[PDB]
Amino acid sequence: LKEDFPLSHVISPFTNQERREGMLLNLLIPFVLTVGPWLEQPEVQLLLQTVINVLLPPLAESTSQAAYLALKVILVCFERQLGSQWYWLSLQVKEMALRKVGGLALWDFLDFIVRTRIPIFVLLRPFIQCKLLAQPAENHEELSARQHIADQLERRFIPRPLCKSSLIAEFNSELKILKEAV
Repeated sequence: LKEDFPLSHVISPFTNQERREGMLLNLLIPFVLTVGPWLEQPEVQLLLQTVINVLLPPLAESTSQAAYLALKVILVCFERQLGSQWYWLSLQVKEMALRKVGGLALWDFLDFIVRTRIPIFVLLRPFIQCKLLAQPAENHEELSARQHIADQLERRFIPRPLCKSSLIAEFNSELKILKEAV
């Protein structure tokens, strides 16, 4: 029942900041993982909007990490149908780093993007090199892996995983790790 029971109903009552960390961790990630049922465009739109809302409110480290995981999984799974609007997302990811939402998981997300270099990378490659290296980089734990990303996209051979199936293994492993983290 797509028309009568859209996904919006089950996600609406738990948007309020009461326990949305747990909701996002163990109600949405498994949903997309196990159906990644051919979802229709509008429900995908609603889902993506809801997830990205947490990242960029119209704050805690754990909830931000779970938000990043939700965005990553949604992004990698729906690569066939979401890509109709890459530009749109590619703009809402600039403010992401502009205002520095999330302490350290931001760099993890960006390095993952570089590694897999899903189509969004074709738009972020210029913005992630000239205006992100030259910009002042304060010396602390944030820069521990910075050189790693810097070198990653320079010339390294890129052994992409054959299929999403290979990546889903690491996804599930880190999902479990985050589950015990809570």
